[PDB]
Amino acid sequence: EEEAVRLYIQWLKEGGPSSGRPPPS
Repeated sequence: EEEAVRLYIQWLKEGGPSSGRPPPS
């Protein structure tokens, strides 16, 4: 897929949109 998406999901799971951090893309 993408290392960034992997990070992405990782992002959303660690703190998605307005739920934590700015997105991993």
